[PDB]
Amino acid sequence: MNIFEMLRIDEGLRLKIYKDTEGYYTIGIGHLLTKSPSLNAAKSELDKAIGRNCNGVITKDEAEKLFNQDVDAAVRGILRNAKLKPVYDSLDAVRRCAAINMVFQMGETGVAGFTNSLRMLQQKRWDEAAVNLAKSRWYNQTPNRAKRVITTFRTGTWDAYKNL
Repeated sequence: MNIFEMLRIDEGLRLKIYKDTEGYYTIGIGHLLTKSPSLNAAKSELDKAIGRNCNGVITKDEAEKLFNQDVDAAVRGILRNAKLKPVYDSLDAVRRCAAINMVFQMGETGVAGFTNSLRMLQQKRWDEAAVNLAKSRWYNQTPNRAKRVITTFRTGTWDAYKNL
């Protein structure tokens, strides 16, 4: 397992515009297009992102390219953020994937707000971090995915993704 396989499991792959768990227009492997309720706005963002007139549909190669861009952006968001970078740098490789997953789902600013969880992660207090991470809208709204990401932080293993 690696971060691409992990997020591919958590986000799926859809080649036509869909709504994500929050009702926002999305495509591919969890690529958010817009929070606007307008499908036309989402189609415009799609064409801008892909560089052609897509009419709401993309290829698997195009989805994978967006996904590469989005993972890269999540990692860069972590490295540029003064709250996130030291915690990330402190982690092992498996737990770094859990961090990237959170930033991919909720964005850099959102994750940087998890102040107490971040401290517990930096201190390697894994069970405490796991309990704190679950005290969140994130966990309550997407509990199966949050449970997988939290188990990954708790254990430093891929056990939550191995059954799938």
